[PDB]
Amino acid sequence: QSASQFTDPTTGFQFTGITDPVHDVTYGFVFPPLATSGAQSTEFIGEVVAPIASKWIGIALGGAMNNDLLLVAWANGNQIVSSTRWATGYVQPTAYTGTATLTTLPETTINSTHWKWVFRCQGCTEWNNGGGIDVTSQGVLAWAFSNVAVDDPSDPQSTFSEHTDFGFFGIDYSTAHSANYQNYLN
Amino acid sequence: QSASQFTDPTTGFQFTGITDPVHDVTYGFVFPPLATSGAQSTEFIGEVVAPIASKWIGIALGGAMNNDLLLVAWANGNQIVSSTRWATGYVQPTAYTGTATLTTLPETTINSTHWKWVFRCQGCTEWNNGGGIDVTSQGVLAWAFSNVAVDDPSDPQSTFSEHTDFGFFGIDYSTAHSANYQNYLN
Ligand code: HEM
Ligand code: HEM
Ligand SMILES: *[C@@H]1O[C@H](CO)[C@@H](O[C@@H]2O[C@H](CO)[C@@H](O[C@@H]3O[C@H](CO)[C@@H](O)[C@H](O)[C@@H]3O)[C@H](O)[C@H]2NC(C)=O)[C@H](O)[C@H]1NC(C)=O
Ligand SMILES: *[C@@H]1O[C@H](CO)[C@@H](O[C@@H]2O[C@H](CO)[C@@H](O[C@@H]3O[C@H](CO)[C@@H](O)[C@H](O)[C@@H]3O)[C@H](O)[C@H]2NC(C)=O)[C@H](O)[C@H]1NC(C)=O
Repeated sequence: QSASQFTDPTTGFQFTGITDPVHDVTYGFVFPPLATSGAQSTEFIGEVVAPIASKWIGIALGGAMNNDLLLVAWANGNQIVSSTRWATGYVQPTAYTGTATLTTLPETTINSTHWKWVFRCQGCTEWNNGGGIDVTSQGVLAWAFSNVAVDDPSDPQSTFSEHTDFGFFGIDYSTAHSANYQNYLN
Repeated sequence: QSASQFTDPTTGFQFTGITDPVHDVTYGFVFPPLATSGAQSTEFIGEVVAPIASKWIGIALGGAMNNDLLLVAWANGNQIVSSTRWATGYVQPTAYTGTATLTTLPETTINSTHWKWVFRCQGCTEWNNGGGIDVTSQGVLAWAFSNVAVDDPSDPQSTFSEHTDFGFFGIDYSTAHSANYQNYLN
């Protein structure tokens, strides 16, 4: 599948991403302005907009399950629980051992039909194995879905069962940068 | 997703299609030679190679659930049960009333781990609603998956529940024809 640009109707944030029509989960990404005289930033802002039957969602930032930074999140009541994780094989991803900061932004909403996680991901484009994403080029992102609750929803490091679906989408990161990035943070 | 050309390693048939990595079902299509002179053929050969946990599979020949010819099939023991269907709104597709003949070809194989349905679809590029597929152009195909058994597996017109997954792929019909099509038939 292929990402495209879209606007959050509540916030007006402008993202690049997709809506999976099966689970009707929206995934959106936006990056700071491209630098020419300095190295690129290592942070980005993203969103997951998920129907409440979505019990956990994961994002694979390198487009595959293994050896890339993963983001995992779920609703637990009126709060999002989230974590940065990693998998070396096809088994339970565990806490990421590098430096990465996931911040839930206040635009994050939970209501009766959907949870909407809006986050800041710092240190998420370069990983502690030397891998990462190139925000000036084209890449692939992937997502994981489950409709089964995590084993212990109040724990960010909870274990859980294999996703019931997963998918991919191509993204041209060179088009996903925004001059309004700073304002989104504010 | 995008289709590519591949060869069936047992039969040697050359198909254009994809493998869905979630349910590990392969969808392949091959068309008779394009005509330079006159109307195109209205038939094609296809295959579904599915793990036996796949309880029913559907193919949407127009790339959508509604207003296009649908093919539905499942394993019932050591036989494939299949039918042509049509959907009026997002409800249980019913028997197609147009001109289309679905034939199970002798290459069809069912074993302990997979069912491989190889079929001939005559009259399937033009539908009795006046719609159809343009075999000289680029189009979209879709598939539907369930891991739950149909309500009556011995009935080709069995009712069944909503698919648990569905997906799409782009296909360049202009490169999906084969000079060996007639040999596939004999
Ligand atoms: C206990 C939890 C997990 C288990 C046991 C697991 C298991 C697996 C297995 C067996 C596959 C191969 C499926 C196929 O190709 O047929 C797979 C693929 C995949 N998994 Fe997971 N997974 C889990 C958690 C996660 C999480 C949390 C994410 C994302 C944050 C994820 C993302 C992926 C992706 C995107 C793929 C497809 C691409 C690939 O083959 O690398 N998985 N997983
Ligand atoms: C009793 C059986 C069925 C029911 C109740 C049903 C229901 C639905 C529903 C509600 C959707 C919309 C999903 C969404 O976008 O979230 C849909 C989508 C779709 N269905 Fe079905 N379906 C059934 C059988 C089939 C069959 C047999 C096929 C193919 C042979 C099929 C192909 C598709 C496809 C391709 C889509 C996505 C594209 C589009 O929205 O038309 N469905 N179905
Ligand atoms: C619970 O959260 C969800 C997700 O944010 C809310 O649904 C979203 O609500 C917005 C605002 O109405 C929808 O945007 C609107 O879209 C329509 C259709 O094009 C357009 O006519 C409006 O002008 C506006 O742009 C958005 O589509 C919708 N998203 C989803 C996934 O449902 C929902 O409203 C929240 N529930 C409550 C009770 O507040
Ligand atoms: C039941 O039928 C399925 C589908 O035909 C069998 O799986 C298929 O087995 C063939 C081998 O005859 C595989 O082709 C081989 O692939 C390997 C690796 O790519 C290659 O080295 C060989 O030269 C040959 O091309 C094919 O990949 C495989 N397809 C799938 C979807 O698994 C299955 O083995 C049969 N089961 C039993 C118990 O007979």
